[PDB]
Amino acid sequence: HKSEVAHRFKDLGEENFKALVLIAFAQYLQQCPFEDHVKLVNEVTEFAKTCVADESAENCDKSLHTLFGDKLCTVATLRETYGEMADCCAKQEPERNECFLQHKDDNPNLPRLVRPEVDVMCTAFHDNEETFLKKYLYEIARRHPYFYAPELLFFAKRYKAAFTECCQAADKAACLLPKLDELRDEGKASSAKQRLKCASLQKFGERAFKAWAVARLSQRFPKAEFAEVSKLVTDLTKVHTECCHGDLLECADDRADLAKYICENQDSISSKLKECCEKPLLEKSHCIAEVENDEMPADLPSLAADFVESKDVCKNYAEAKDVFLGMFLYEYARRHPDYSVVLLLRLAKTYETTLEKCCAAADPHECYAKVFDEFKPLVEEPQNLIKQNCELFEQLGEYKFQNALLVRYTKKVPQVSTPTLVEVSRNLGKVGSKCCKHPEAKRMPCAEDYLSVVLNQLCVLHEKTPVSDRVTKCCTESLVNRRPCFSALEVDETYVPKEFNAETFTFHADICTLSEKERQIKKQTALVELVKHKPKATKEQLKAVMDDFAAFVEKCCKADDKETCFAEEGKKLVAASQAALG
Ligand SMILES: CC(=O)C[C@H](c1ccccc1)c1c(O)c2ccccc2oc1=O
Ligand SMILES: CCCCCCCCCCCCCC(=O)O
Ligand SMILES: CCCCCCCCCCCCCC(=O)O
Ligand SMILES: CCCCCCCCCCCCCC(=O)O
Ligand SMILES: CCCCCCCCCCCCCC(=O)O
Ligand SMILES: CCCCCCCCCCCCCC(=O)O
Ligand SMILES: CCCCCCCCCCCCCC(=O)O
Repeated sequence: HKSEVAHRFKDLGEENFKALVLIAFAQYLQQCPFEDHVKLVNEVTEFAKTCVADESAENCDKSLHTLFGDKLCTVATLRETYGEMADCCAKQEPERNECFLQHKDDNPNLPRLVRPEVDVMCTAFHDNEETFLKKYLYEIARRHPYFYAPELLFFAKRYKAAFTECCQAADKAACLLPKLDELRDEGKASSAKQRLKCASLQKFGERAFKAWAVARLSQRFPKAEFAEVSKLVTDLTKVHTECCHGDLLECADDRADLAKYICENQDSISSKLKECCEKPLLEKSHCIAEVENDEMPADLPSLAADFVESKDVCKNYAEAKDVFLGMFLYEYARRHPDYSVVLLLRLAKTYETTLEKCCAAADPHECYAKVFDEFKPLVEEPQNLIKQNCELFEQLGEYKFQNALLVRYTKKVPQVSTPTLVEVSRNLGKVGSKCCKHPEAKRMPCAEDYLSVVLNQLCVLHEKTPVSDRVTKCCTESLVNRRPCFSALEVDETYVPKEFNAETFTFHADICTLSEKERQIKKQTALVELVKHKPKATKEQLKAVMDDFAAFVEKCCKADDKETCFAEEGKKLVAASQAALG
């Protein structure tokens, strides 16, 4: 139209508009105080109301970037607090915004956000609901400069909902706490996937990304024509390139147009897009990106017809390699919603290696005639891992299951830091209780989703303070061999056991007076240290000690003079245990 703000204000709503503007400013001016951002918000909202009333009013013709950039340069302490960034204000708009993007500190040094007591939170919420939500919308956004703004809004509303429901509940904490812990994890996971998708698009390039997308989109929209999926994969590539660059406005419009395109062609893509297409602007694309897989056509041919048997396969492949390979993916992915995306990529990659060496020899048709038998071991490997590990988790519980993984991984990379091992294992455990809950049909996709962030988390840490070549190998390998590389790690035969430290195995009464989470972590910590000291301990020998300890604790956290029990009996435990572990 004639006025951008006016238009955005109208099909967004005053409430949503003010929240997004706050997020946007908090993501650039990460150092300014809350009271300051609220003022800017009010000022931009007022200005916006002016344009809604009269599209010809002053400045209402200016573009969003221009308007956004002029207000940013308004801040007086800009140069004194942000330094270089202030020199951005000296350039012509096109470069000005580009300049601002370059200075968006992805990770500032702000104190960790501490969760206050349920009672102080609930009371604050009742006293002033609005500033309570905005204050935290602000604290989160400033710490996560690249989190796509609208999604952050979606999390804000889920937090408001948890307070509404829980602050009225009889037992506040039993209600609110678990919901908040739930929100945090999903929030941190969403943030990790976002950063990951951008990282991958930079390291491995466009082709790899497009392949991941074709597979993913084909499972989702199995009824769509290949030309339709290619079309969407193309736009999705543009969309994420821009969104990764960090330009919110640019990102938002590309996503909007795409969401618009999909809904208008709704019948030619998926039947399950009905709901999502009914929702308002702000929510369309979010919904679509999360929609359930549609049902695959009941009448689908065998892949071997067009990709193995049919002579002249090499003719179609040489005609246009990636297109053909893309069609392979499309066809294979839409018949297998139960496969993880990387598995599909492994299959596609195997096919490529085959067609490459087979199309350059005597009788092609017979060289690549087998290929589908190449897939079997590839498909079964992740499947066996899934059932083996889920069975085990059903036997032991989440906690005792975490302990098993703990012993297994400490033995494979004893060089890693204990607190790192404890965290990684605990998270591997969660993926276990989250995913083993699903029918075998939705398991592999479930693990892939969660395992991808945990493995990326693991790598980043390790990147900071490297400790094992093996870990570095897997972490720098192709994103398709990442998990398989960690799966292939074997017990470290080299490792020289840590020498005994009396303290490391000394326990007091505090452990009795602690919470579940903290008790476990205390126990789990001693367990990693144990294995590092005697890495040759048998699952049996080890289980023997864990049983004595299990009791030992009990005996002392139920005995009169606890101070000495943990000291007299502790002497015994440690001494005996060492005797049994040689
Ligand atoms: C994590 C996801 O599976 C999101 C999905 C996707 C598919 C292929 C490559 C990357 C991401 C996805 C979107 O990011 C999206 C954004 C705007 C509009 C529609 C969208 O649809 C989608 O399926
Ligand atoms: C999350 C975006 C919306 C802001 C509302 C958050 C309100 C809950 C406050 C708790 C946040 C502290 C994070 C944590 O759980 O450790
Ligand atoms: C438009 C179609 C583009 C898709 C290209 C298909 C390529 C399949 C190869 C598998 C990719 C594995 C990733 C990699 O090795 O880089
Ligand atoms: C200075 C004007 C600030 C305007 C704030 C940006 C507008 C956000 C619109 C996002 C629309 C949702 C699109 C989508 O992701 O599906
Ligand atoms: C499923 C819960 C158990 C936790 C252990 C994860 C086991 C799944 C491993 C398979 C990973 C699928 C991704 C891939 O294809 O490599
Ligand atoms: C904290 C560093 C220790 C590294 C632990 C490796 C993480 C294991 C992830 C691989 C999951 C597949 C399960 C398996 O095959 O073992
Ligand atoms: C040689 C030192 C002997 C002491 C060993 C301490 C035992 C550490 C493992 C504790 C974990 C037990 C598992 C549990 O019951 O939760």
